[PDB]
Amino acid sequence: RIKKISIEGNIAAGKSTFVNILKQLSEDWEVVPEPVARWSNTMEQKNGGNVLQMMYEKPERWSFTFQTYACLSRIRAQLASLNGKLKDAEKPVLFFERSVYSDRYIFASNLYESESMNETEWTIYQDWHDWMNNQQSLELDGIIYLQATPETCLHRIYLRGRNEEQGIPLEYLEKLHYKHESWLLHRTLKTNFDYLQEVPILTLDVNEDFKDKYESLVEKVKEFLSTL
Amino acid sequence: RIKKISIEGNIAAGKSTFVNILKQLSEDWEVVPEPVARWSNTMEQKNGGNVLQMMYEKPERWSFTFQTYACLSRIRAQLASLNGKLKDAEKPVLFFERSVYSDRYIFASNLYESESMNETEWTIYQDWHDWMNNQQSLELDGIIYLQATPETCLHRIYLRGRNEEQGIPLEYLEKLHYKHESWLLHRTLKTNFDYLQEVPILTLDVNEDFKDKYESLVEKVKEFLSTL
Ligand SMILES: CCCN(c1nc(-c2nc(N)cc(N)n2)cs1)c1cc(-c2ccc(S(=O)(=O)N3CCN(C)CC3)c(OC)c2)ccc1C
Ligand SMILES: CCCN(c1nc(-c2nc(N)cc(N)n2)cs1)c1cc(-c2ccc(S(=O)(=O)N3CCN(C)CC3)c(OC)c2)ccc1C
Ligand SMILES: O=c1ccn([C@@H]2O[C@H](COP(=O)(O)OP(=O)(O)O)[C@@H](O)[C@H]2O)c(=O)[nH]1
Ligand SMILES: O=c1ccn([C@@H]2O[C@H](COP(=O)(O)OP(=O)(O)O)[C@@H](O)[C@H]2O)c(=O)[nH]1
Ligand code: NA
Ligand code: NA
Repeated sequence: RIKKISIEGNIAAGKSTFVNILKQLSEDWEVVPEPVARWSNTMEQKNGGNVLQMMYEKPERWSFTFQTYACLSRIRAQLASLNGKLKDAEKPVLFFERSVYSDRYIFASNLYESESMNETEWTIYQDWHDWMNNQQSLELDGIIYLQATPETCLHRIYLRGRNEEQGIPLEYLEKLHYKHESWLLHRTLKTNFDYLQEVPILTLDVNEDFKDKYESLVEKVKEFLSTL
Repeated sequence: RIKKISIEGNIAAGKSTFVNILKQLSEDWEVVPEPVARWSNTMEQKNGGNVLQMMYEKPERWSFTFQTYACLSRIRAQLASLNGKLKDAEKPVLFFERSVYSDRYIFASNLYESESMNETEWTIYQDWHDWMNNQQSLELDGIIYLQATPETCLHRIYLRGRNEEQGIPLEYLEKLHYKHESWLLHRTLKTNFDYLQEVPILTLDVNEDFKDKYESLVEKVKEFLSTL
């Protein structure tokens, strides 16, 4: 039975970096990169790049369209890996770059909060999400929270160098940080997914650069996985 | 095994009228009214009435949002009936008021054609539709096409008396009529659903009022059903 682990964290915390480290360390370990992340570098990539660029121009027009396609794209990619990969593995683990929960409780929620979605768009989105999900095989065995300060993440957006992201303000990162702390550290965040309240969470501090020095982080991952 | 039959036809052809006749004639016969039709008279009804009113104001803003929610609402309602009803029936038949195919090939397609959706919205919508569907138990055993002239349908919009519909122009009805003829009479319409090319279709002329005189129509339904 494939273990499903979500890697969660703020923008430019180092999730893609970490996930690309993990995938190389075991034949039993596979990754589902986040669709939105792939659109930031096929018909979905063409759709995704258009909707991302339009979002940057007019978030209040495109937020509902972007969020629905981002989440659909994620479910399709996660289900494809779950059904396609790790069939011969001894201790199969599939690492998701973020989850359907971060789609809704971090990003979509923040866009609603910024009035980039109106109430009808936000209620349709949650109804769609509740339905699109409660049809199942994507429920998580655990979450790994890559915890970085907003300033770390701001600095890492500058390091990564995507033109469209250089205007992202610290205040946005602080807002998303607060949301991640409520959800994954304090577990104050109420979701519509009862099992998430009890899902094990491994929090890793990634303020220190780990690209050349990640063995301690991986050791904590291997320990966490053995507990599941 | 429940037989799934779609009732298809132009606006105000008499589908709701016909379906409400059928449901009363047999304990083995159930109906799934069309969500949009219910929104034209719960959280989905609240969402639906808002998005319908916004569509009437600004179709080029709301077409993608409306079409996705209308189709999701339809799938949810059709799956609920399929899983809930006709469990003790001898010859169970579930009559759908329209289908996921009319959502996409009649309405959404026409909104794309009117530039009420841009290419990205239309390509996201078709991707979503292709995916949302190709996950199955809703495939049709047959279609009943209630064929009325545009003028019949225009006259019936006036009879029904919904304020927001009284401005619907004949040209709109002619466009949707042409689409229904291509799909269900000529079968010139190419879809992404191979089985539809071979699905049996019963075409009923409903230009003559049938509310008090429908026995001949029902006889044709019972004959058609016996062939499936
Ligand atoms: C790198 C971030 C990309 N980005 C986004 N991504 C996601 C996302 N969603 C997923 N489901 C997954 C996933 N991976 N990502 C959602 S939105 C994005 C963000 C903004 C944006 C930034 C900041 C502010 S604000 O709060 O600072 N703002 C206050 C108001 N005033 C007037 C303007 C300033 C914002 O406000 C509306 C929008 C604009 C576009 C884009 C693509
Ligand atoms: C009773 C019809 C309600 N109606 C609609 N319903 C559906 C629908 N979708 C389902 N998946 C299921 C389902 N049951 N129904 C889709 S849209 C609807 C239609 C219009 C509308 C009417 C006509 C024209 S036009 O082509 O005449 N037009 C040319 C351009 N110029 C400038 C203006 C005139 C139109 O154009 C953009 C839009 C506006 C709102 C609404 C809710
Ligand atoms: O320990 C790290 C982690 C990340 N980065 C850089 O920080 C940026 C953001 O990382 P990533 O793209 O993995 O962030 P994500 O958005 O996927 O969390 C990239 O330029 C990385 O190369 C780094 O230099 N050291
Ligand atoms: O044989 C008929 C069929 C329909 N109608 C009227 O035509 C309108 C449209 O019918 P319905 O709402 O069933 O149309 P749909 O939009 O469901 O095809 C309603 O006012 C019906 O009462 C009628 O008078 N006689
Ligand atoms: Na691997
Ligand atoms: Na009945």
